Parts: sequence; C-alpha cells; structure tokens
Amino acid sequence: DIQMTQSPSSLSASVGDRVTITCQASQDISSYLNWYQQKPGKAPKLLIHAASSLETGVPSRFSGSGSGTDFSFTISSLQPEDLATYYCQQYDSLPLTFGGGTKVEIKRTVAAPSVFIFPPSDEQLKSGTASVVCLLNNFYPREAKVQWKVDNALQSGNSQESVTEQDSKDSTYSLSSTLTLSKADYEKHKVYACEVTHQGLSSPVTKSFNRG
Amino acid sequence: DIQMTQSPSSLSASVGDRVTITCQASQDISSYLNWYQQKPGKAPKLLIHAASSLETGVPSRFSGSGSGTDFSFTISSLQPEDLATYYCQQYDSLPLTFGGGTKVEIKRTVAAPSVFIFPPSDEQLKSGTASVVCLLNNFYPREAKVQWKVDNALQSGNSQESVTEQDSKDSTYSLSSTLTLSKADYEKHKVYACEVTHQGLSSPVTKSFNRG
Repeated sequence: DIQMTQSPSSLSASVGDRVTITCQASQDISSYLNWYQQKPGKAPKLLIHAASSLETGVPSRFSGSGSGTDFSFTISSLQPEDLATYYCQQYDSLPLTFGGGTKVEIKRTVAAPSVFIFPPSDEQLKSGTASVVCLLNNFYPREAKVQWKVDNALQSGNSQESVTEQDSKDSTYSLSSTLTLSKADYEKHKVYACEVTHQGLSSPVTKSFNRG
Repeated sequence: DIQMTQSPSSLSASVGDRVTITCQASQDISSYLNWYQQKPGKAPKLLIHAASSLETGVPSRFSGSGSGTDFSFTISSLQPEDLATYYCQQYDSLPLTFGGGTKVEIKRTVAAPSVFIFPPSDEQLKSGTASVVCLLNNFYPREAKVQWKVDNALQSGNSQESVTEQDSKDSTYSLSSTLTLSKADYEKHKVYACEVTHQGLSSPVTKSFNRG
C-alpha cells in the first residue's frame, strides 16, 4: 500500500510558536492529502483538504502545502486550543492510510499543584473497601510525585493515579491519586497522609486526616 | 453539514462476544461510509469501505451493513486484539465527518465512582462567571452519566465533560463535569446537584450543595 511517514512523533512548543509537521508518501499521491486534528478523546476533524484547501470554520493559522511525495502542515502561532494529535491521510487510493500522528504539547511556566485529600465515604466502606483520594490541581509540568503515608509508614502497590491531558484553557494538568485499602486494613489505622512533591514546590506538601 | 451519531459511546464485553455498533447520518449518504479502528496511541486504520467492503487484509469477524441513514458494524467474536475505539466516516461530501466513536473495552470487576462536588470560589465569582464541578473518581467501565439539577430542575447545554484516558489500561477512569452559569444566574438558585449513574451504583448517587 502507500506508506505515510509523519514527523515528528511529538513536540512541545510555546504558545505563539510556529509549528511544522511533515508527511511523505511511499509514492506520488499528487495533492490527495488531508490533515486531521484529533483532540483528546474526540473524533478526528478535517482541517485541510487536497493538500492546501483550508476548510471553512478552521482558523486561518492552519495551512498545508506540498504535492507528490513531500507535504507539510503549519500552525502560524500555537494556541492552547491547538493541543491535539495531528494526522495526515493520503486519499490517492484504498486503503486510505494515515501517518503515525504528532502530539503537540504546549510549553508554559511552572505551576504549583494545589492539593486536597478526601477520606472514604461511609457508603464506600460498606462495600469492603476504603478509597482515600488525593487531588493535585492545575500544575505544570506533569512530573509530580505523590506518596502515601498511613501512620507514617510509606505505601506501595496499592495506589492508582489518573492524570489529565493538558488543559486547553491554561495548559496545566490535574492528577488524582487513590489509596485503596480493604475496610479491615483501613480500620486498623488512624493517620492517612499524602505527600506531594512538585517542581513548583520549594518543599513537599503533605495533606492528611485522622480516621474516625 | 452531515452529522454522524454513533452508538453506544463505549461498551464493555468479554472475549468471544458478538459486538454491534451503529452510526446514523443526518441525511441520506447512500453507502458512502467508512469504518475505522484506532488502538490507543495509533493512527486510525480503515477496516471497511463503502459501508460493507472489507478492506483487503481485515479478519472476517468484522462486517458492515447499511445504506442511506442507518449503518452498523459487527464483530462476531470479540478478540483481545479488537479492544479499541471505532469510528464511522461519511465521504458523501466535505468535511468528511467522523462519528463520535465507540470505545470497546473488556469486562472487568465493576468499579463504582466516588463522586465529589465542588462549588465556585469567590475569586472566580468575581470574574462574573460561576462554574460548579462534579468529579467522578476512579471508576470502570467508562459508561457513566452525570446529570445536573439546579433547584431540582434538569439542566442541558451548560456542562462539559473530560474523561481521563487511561494509559496502561488495567486501570480506571475519572471524569469532570463542569456546569458554567453566569454569576447572576448562579445567585438566582439555591440547590446545585449532580446525580451520577453507573453500573457500580445500585442507585444514582446525587451529590449537592446549597448556595451559602
């Protein structure tokens, strides 16, 4: 088939920066190339058709060019809402093939995570499990550490965390750590602590509560 | 343009099950529909072209049916290699619209969400806007439904959700539903509720707060 080679695999640039992504077809595909934008968790959206025709409704900062084997896509000045994975697709023939994609990540200033800790719900305890939740809100970069301490003893392999994709409004992340103990182990202890270390934190922040 | 609506948005199933997704167009598009498969972090792959033409190389457990406005896709026996997100796309005319997608995932121990509700801070209300958040935490499968009620009335068109994509999928989700109201509207009501639904919950868990 026609192989589509996209580059780079991912990249980070500041808002206002020009972004250029390229695609090459294994063979001359004339001008039959489309560019899609895939926001996190959404269906892909067409931005550019036939190598350079900008779809109506798409911001003018997007543009494509080239023909034959080499093609390129450009974002004049990167904005928070451009956070997505861009794909090029050749439509010279079936099977319509896509390139690997390119994750663009917005670089921005360091933001300190504002943190909260939430004790298990009595309704949750009734199921045989207690989940203590620790929330790290609006931070940058993503590299953040969250260590659990139950009665001063460090925890391991009983924590699970979900971090969000970079926010399209302010380019920050939010993370949620969850300590899961059986109702028995939970009742055996009093102090539940969550130690969050981040780059915008001079010293590790510790949130905690005393069991009822 | 032509709007494509898929169904369901996600589904959990065990290896060997017969799976069926649907896709309906806002207007007759003949057989001009493609069905893609997208593994996490991969570019979509065309599986079916022209409504029911299996692309050379795809396994026969995959089938397509439909014409005009109602289409469907079927997997005779779900195989572990089929766990992914599927899309339909119409190519009757630009902008080559893609449906929302249907995430097909494996059945596992049902994990119920611990919902939390956060009211707007005074600093934000200063801005003239009011956003009340409702976090669904650490759940599974992804199928969940957050419903907002203000002074016991059902709201619509004023909330936004962002599901945390799970990376290394022997995991769980987190979902935020943000209801934005103008300051004046926010101060015109008392009770703000968020009623979530999930298969882990025996009954819809309604979480709320009273302005004040």
